[PDB]
Amino acid sequence: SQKHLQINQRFEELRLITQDTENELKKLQQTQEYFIIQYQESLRIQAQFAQLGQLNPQERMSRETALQQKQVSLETWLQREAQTLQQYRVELAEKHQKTLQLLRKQQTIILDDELIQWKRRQQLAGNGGPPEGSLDVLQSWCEKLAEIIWQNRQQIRRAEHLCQQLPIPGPVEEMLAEVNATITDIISALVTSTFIIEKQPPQVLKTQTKFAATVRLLVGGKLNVHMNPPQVKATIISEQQAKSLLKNENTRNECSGEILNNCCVMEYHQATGTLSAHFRNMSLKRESVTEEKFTVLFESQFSVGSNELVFQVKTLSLPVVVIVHGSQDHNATATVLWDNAFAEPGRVPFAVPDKVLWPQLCEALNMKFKAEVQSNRGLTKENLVFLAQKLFNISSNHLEDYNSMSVSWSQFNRENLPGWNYTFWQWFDGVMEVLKKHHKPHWNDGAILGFVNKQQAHDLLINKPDGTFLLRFSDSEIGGITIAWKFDSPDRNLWNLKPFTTRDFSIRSLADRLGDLNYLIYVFPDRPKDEVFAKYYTPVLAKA
Amino acid sequence: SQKHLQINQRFEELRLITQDTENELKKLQQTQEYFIIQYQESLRIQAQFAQLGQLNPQERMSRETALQQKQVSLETWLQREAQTLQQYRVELAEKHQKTLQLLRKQQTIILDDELIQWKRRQQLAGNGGPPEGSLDVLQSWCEKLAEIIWQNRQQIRRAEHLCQQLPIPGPVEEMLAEVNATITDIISALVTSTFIIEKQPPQVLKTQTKFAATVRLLVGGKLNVHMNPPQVKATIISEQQAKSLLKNENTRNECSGEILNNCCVMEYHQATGTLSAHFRNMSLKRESVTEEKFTVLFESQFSVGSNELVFQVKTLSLPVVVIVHGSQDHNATATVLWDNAFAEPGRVPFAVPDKVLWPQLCEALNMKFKAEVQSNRGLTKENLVFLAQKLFNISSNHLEDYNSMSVSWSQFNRENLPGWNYTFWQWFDGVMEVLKKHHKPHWNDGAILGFVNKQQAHDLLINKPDGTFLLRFSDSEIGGITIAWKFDSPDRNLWNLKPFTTRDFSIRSLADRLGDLNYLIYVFPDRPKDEVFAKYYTPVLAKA
Repeated sequence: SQKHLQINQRFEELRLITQDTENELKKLQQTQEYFIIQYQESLRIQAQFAQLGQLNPQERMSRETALQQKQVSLETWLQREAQTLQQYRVELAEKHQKTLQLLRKQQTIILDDELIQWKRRQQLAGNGGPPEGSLDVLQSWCEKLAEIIWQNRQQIRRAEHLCQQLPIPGPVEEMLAEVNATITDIISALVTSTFIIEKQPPQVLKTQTKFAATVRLLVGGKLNVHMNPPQVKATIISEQQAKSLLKNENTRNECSGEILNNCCVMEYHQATGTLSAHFRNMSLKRESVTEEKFTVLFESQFSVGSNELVFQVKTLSLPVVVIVHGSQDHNATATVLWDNAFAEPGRVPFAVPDKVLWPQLCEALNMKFKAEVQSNRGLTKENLVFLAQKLFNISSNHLEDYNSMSVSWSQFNRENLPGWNYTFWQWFDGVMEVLKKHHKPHWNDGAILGFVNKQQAHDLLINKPDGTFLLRFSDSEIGGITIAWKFDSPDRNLWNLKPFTTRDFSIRSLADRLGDLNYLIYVFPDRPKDEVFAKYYTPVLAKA
Repeated sequence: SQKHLQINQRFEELRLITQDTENELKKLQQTQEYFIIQYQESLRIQAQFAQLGQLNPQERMSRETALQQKQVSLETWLQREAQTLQQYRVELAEKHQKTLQLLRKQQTIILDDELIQWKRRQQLAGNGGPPEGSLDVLQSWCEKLAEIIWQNRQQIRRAEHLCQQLPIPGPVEEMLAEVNATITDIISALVTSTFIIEKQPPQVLKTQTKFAATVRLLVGGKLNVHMNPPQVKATIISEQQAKSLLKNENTRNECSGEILNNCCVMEYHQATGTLSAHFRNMSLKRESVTEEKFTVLFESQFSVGSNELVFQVKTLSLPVVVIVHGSQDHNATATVLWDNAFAEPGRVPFAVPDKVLWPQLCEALNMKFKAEVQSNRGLTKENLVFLAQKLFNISSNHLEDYNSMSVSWSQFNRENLPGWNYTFWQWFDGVMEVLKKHHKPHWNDGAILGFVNKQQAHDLLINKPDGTFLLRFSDSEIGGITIAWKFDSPDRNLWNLKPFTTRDFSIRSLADRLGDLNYLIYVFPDRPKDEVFAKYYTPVLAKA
């Protein structure tokens, strides 16, 4: 790693720049401490004038002398060191000005690039993108950040203590107040933005279903919150409300969503430093219902340090679709897909696009596809087209054509496809559903060609040996696969039988179904049937 | 170490007893969490009765059935587990009852024996007793204590959270409130009694003199105070007032002593865990003055943990004698001596004895003597007697006689000794003073016999060779040594010359003074002069 082993320096600079500011602070405080006993040694040999009243002749005239002379030297040191004391003080305040600037840099890079990114990594994991990865790498980052910021805090707080104990009419009250002004901005940043959802709630949940979330606070380790673990409170909130929550005009109470059976205590795992909070059993109650976005809000409150600073952290869950149904996991699961894929960075809670360029839908589709069917046999160059053709209802036969096209939400899952009484997503969903339902092996196995129309089925087979067939996703019927084969006295309606859905496949399996049919001789490319299915045929204590 | 490597177990028991109470706590909270979703599964299949209103014929009569049956079983589990939940709850409360009892034991041993003892070790160090030793061994103790008490704190605080979230009319509110009642008593103990003076202020100080103290808080390491270091405020207070401060009837403000130039911020040394506070430059202002005890009070305030508990620690300095003088370090230094030696454990601030049995004054005298003259040539059996005879003004010639005698303060430093116009302490003081002033080497060296009266001088020498002499502490004169020798035409007033004090020994040294006199031939026991002083004669670029 390069860009990471860059912040490991930006840190150890911060370490040493921080490690010398209290090296100044300390001696600059020896200064004060000494200067103060001089201020006083002065006052001492001064009220010594008011006490020369016990006065011999020559000698207590002539010690007015040694006294006045010891002042002339003192008041000189005292005046001379006053400006030493003011200067050093300024030096050190603009030294903080400096360490902070670099710290605001690190903070920014950590929080706005690193975390934002691990966050989207998660978001895309929603549509079965690659796993976020362990938070551990960022925590180290953040506690390292919290450690070095919180020092510099107690550092200028000692500086206060000094200046507020020996006033020095100067530019210092400002610099101090300005420097103390930015260090509080840098903490609220740190604290709030590090209160994050580790394990995200189920994106499509149904009323009364046990689900979980794990929220953690990365800084909780260092600046000391573990000391008495705060309660984090879950509360389900509408999209409309998440908008109101952000531009802080609430009535911090309402929650277009209503109660859910869990709201738990945080818990520190010593020797990981992870201040987790696992909600391992929550529950729900209370232009469509299927397009209704809700978000689970996680709020917690607590004080940092011995006490002074006290915060209320808030964090919104990725969006969620609540379904009181039989099941339309399917329609919701789209509005979720589209949200996870296309969310703009910092969109005001649930601002999704309305249209999207085909090749971006493509990588969403593909990602969810592979994740769902659990193969890395993705939607190949051709596959993407079969789709583009289906979705767009146009002939254009090679992909790069669509690069500039645009799909509305409504052309994805509002408008039903030309032939049919289902949407594009409906179709594509039913594909992933039957596939991951019965035919998972058969996919990376290669057995089900799938993304082909009656015509392509017709061409790819006509000149092939007798019994050559393929498996094709039936637009024919609501989520199935038709078997098209070819035997020689065929037709322009050449041999293909009517679709099998999940029903058929439960009552009896495809591999078996294929194995009973004699005309079906080998699976498209050339390879014989037994070969590609005999693994999956069902036996008994049976015969020849 | 045996009695110490006993608490290292009593600790690791506490560790494991504590380490399993949250093992119960945790599962006893899985229980609750589950039981709660059952309470709810019950309510679920209950409002299912109010919703059978969509009711076919036979089948929604005959599902009133499966419903009532699913309750009969639920309500049974629910009743049955409620008592499981109540019982475990009690088990764990009386399990804390248990860990705390053992912890109150450890605490007690640590604080009241160990610390009290290291404390007296220090107090006696006042009279030059052996050094306290490093606090480090006790801190480990105390943070180990603070660590294991503070867990058990967050532990029952989780128990609250549970019972205060699922009420259970029972014996538990008590046990919890009783158990929580003792754990707060055990902390105030811990916090307050571990705020201690590491380096004690100078026991006899004069107005406007730079002095220092170091106060530390042993728990500051673990339970988290370092997080923003508190200010500790020094304030000089009378004996009279220390009495009022204890039986809390102050007007927390007054201080029969008045200001002193210092009041500083605490400071954590990471990787020692020591939360020190060094006052490395304070300063004083404002039936005798020489018997006036004052104490330096150190007070500090702060909150432990995230915040909840907040304390004000107080700690009193060993007593102090303020002198606005030329110098009577001497009289003060006695009233300090007698205070450090004889202080009863837990005396209401400055309750000193009035009389004391000789042999205990003896070990005080001896201790200070060796410390002061910096030799481990102590007051020998005989020496102690020479004194006892001097102090008591009686003939009794061997020590064990005095074992039962008693010396009043007034017979120590009020009544002047029979012959003289000085007290007993005055004498003994001036002995240590000239000794550590000029003759430190000569003491362990053996050169000055010292604790002998004119008569003993007379006997020990009469039959010795011509020029045999000794050095004898002159009651003769205010803080000196007379040289008694013997030459053969002598007298019953046999050869001894008048005392030399500090004056004489400055203007010219004893060794030199002895080396000029020819009649002085060898130093008592037998050994020749040059032998025992030629080390210490003064040269020049001189001759034969």
